[PDB]
Amino acid sequence: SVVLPVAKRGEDILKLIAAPVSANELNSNWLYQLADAMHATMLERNGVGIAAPQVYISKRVIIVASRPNPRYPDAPEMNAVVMVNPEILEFSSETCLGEEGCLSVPDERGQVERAEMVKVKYLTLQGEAVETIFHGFPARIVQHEVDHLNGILFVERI
Amino acid sequence: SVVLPVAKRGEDILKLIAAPVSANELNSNWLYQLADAMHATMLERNGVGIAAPQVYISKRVIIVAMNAVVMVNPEILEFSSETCLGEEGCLSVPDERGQVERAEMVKVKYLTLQGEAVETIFHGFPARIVQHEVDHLNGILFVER
Ligand SMILES: O=C(O)C[C@@H](Cc1ccccc1)[C@H](O)SCc1ccccc1
Ligand SMILES: O=C(O)C[C@@H](Cc1ccccc1)[C@H](O)SCc1ccccc1
Ligand SMILES: [Zn+2]
Ligand SMILES: [Zn+2]
Repeated sequence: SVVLPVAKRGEDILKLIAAPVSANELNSNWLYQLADAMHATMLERNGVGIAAPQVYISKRVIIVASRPNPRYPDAPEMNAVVMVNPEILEFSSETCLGEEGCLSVPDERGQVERAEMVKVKYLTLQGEAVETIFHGFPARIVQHEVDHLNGILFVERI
Repeated sequence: SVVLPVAKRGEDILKLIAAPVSANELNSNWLYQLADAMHATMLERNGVGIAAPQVYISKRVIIVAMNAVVMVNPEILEFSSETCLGEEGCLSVPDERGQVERAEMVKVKYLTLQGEAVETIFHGFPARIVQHEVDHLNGILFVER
């Protein structure tokens, strides 16, 4: 497993709209190795999520994990979910502020208003369609990672 | 092997300075799979070279086709003051063709996929292709020449 270099705020890769993964990439050693290298990168930095743009890959691939911490002690321990072409279908009206950091903004942490719950549809690495509702810290991480795919850093939301 | 979608002129990705490949990535399954997908994409499009930004990867990896050479972190160290005009096309600017003045000889330092430093000189057509692909790593399309 490879740890990849991470783009920092100021780098233009972080401001693009990432390109969808095409059907012929699904269920490929190419997509498995990309997910594996993203996963190894997130763990090396003690992250709970990562988006492909952060490792200079302008593609719609994110990982969402969760672990309990100071700010959310009842946050689940959740192993990496790889989400290909994730789409948030619905944001809850209920909104709560929560502590965020970013691998691309290692200097700063902040309070961000996020939907308490999001309905998300995505493809597995195999190309299987999944629809899940995320709540709480994992909802926040999914919103943060989709923002990365859309060229948005959390500091722009404070 | 995977054929990757190709960025077209107008996409911001083609206008960045691609990031160097890190020592971590050298001799990795990740880097071989990247080179294979780039190679498959080039062949499927009938191309004679490709750069990683063209497949939405902002990394300094190019292929030049002679059997294809993959070059990681290439740098043009030496070139002829003597220029040649050759017809160019681009996978990222479909159905566009133009004469571009290039150095007729280039000496290129690069890493292999295994991560050993190597030097090669290209003349003529492969020299034009190297210069075109290094331009892609620096956010330049051939139309701007
Ligand atoms: O930059 C990233 O995408 C990784 C962030 C994800 C994140 C999103 C929302 C809320 C918190 C984190 C990294 O995990 S930052 C490190 C971190 C870890 C746990 C809690 C807070 C910050
Ligand atoms: O955009 C690319 O990098 C791929 C081009 C490379 C090229 C650079 C300089 C001169 C010619 C080609 C593709 O091979 S374009 C298709 C093509 C093939 C043979 C001759 C001309 C154009
Ligand atoms: Zn982030
Ligand atoms: Zn080109």
